[PDB]
Amino acid sequence: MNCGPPPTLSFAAPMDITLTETRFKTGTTLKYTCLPGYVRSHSTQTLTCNSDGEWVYNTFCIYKRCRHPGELRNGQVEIKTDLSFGSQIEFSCSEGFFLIGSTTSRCEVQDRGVGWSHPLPQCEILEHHHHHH
Repeated sequence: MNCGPPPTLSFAAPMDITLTETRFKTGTTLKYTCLPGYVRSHSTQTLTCNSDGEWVYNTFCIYKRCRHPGELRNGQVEIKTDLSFGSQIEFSCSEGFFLIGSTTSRCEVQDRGVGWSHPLPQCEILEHHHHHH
């Protein structure tokens, strides 16, 4: 008695287990990894044949990024992690300006859909200038 060929997990992806097999019986256990974008949810990552007719398991890794704060006028938001919950993103005010507001920005989550705390800061010109006599 097998659980049937392992389905497709949109909330993960194969990591090993030579797919040269067809059955795995109960008690068996796969690997599976979590694509780039999942956050606070790490607690497991295995598919075991249960006594239901398929593979049971937890929702390890949960995809929930934060909407891009947008373009930093007179600046360059330090983005890279696609804004995955549980991250900090700095900023950078161009030459004739400096950073003010919060050089850091943490990715938070509220209810269900992630909830930014603060976006772009404030880029204001310095107190020194030589473009005019």
